[PDB]
Amino acid sequence: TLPDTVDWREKGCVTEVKYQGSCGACWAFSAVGALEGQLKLKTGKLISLSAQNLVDCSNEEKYGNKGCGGGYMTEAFQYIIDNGGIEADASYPYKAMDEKCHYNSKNRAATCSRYIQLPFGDEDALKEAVATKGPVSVGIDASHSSFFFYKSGVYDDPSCTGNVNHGVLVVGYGTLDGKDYWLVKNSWGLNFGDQGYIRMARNNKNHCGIASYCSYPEI
Ligand SMILES: *C(=N)CNC(=O)[C@@H]1C[C@@H](S(=O)(=O)c2ccccc2)C[C@H]1C(=O)N1CCOCC1
Repeated sequence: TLPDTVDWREKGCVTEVKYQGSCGACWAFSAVGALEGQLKLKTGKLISLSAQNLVDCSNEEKYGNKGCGGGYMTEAFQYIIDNGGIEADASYPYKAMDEKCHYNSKNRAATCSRYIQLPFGDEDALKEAVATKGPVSVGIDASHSSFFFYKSGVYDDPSCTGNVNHGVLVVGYGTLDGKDYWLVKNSWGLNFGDQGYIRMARNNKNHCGIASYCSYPEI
């Protein structure tokens, strides 16, 4: 049986909530968050990895990422594979701007060997990954004003669609007052949601397309 409740924060696998600013780098934060979880599970050490490294160095047609113009978590993972590593946020800090790539292999802090995508729209498969693998990068439809009015409980706006536009991190799941949810880490600072987190409806027919583009890296 899978556990009825999972929270990777309680296992020390989730870093502090970040603030992406005006730069559309949610995809890079999602990607590093997933890798951070893996790095902790492999090494026992929890370290913020460099979203800026992704923004600066994967901004090319090769990857189809566009720095602050947006990108894809799986292509971030591919960049890390191709590049042989990624720096920590400490040596490559977040500027919220597209800049020249200055990755340096001597500050490598994590690697990626491969990544895994889950089947489109499969909430059961996302539950399994989250319970057995770690935090999972997902795309959601976060285009509705209600997403940002949310403060507590479980977000289940009927205006939500399956057309995803933002990368976030699922760090757990459970059931709150009878409503199944996904525990989502965003990258809009602590004043977003509930200290940077939002519970989104789970098992409601792929609500906000949360199960539509799920991935996680393997160290
Ligand atoms: C975040 N702050 C800005 N949004 C993005 O970067 C999104 C995230 C991904 S997705 O997860 O929404 C997605 C969409 C479609 C198929 C698979 C995943 C897409 C990305 C985005 O807006 N773009 C559009 C411009 O080109 C780069 C990707």
